[PDB]
Amino acid sequence: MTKQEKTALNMARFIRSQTLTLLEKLNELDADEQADICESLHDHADELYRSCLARFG
Amino acid sequence: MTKQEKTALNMARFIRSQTLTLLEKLNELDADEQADICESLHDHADELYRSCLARFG
Repeated sequence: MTKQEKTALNMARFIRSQTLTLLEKLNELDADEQADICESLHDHADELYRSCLARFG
Repeated sequence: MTKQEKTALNMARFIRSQTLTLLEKLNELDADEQADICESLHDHADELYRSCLARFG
């Protein structure tokens, strides 16, 4: 229903944000293997936010 | 250890936590197509944390 569907969409949104913010942090630290994995993680996080926005938006 | 390295690790752990909570909540909402992407996302969140734990913790 609306409140738990909305909060599922809001969790997918802040996870997409957090993968950008952690990629920036990994990049300042010079941690290049981890920064690649986090860039890719941000690709998956995007696809899930789009999927959740399509269903619950 | 740098403080910043620990900020990176805690956030990689958070994303690990939340893609999993969101995965279970998407299964509770019977949202199959979204639960499929979130399981793959959580897997990579888990992978990023293992990598960052080895390097920063």
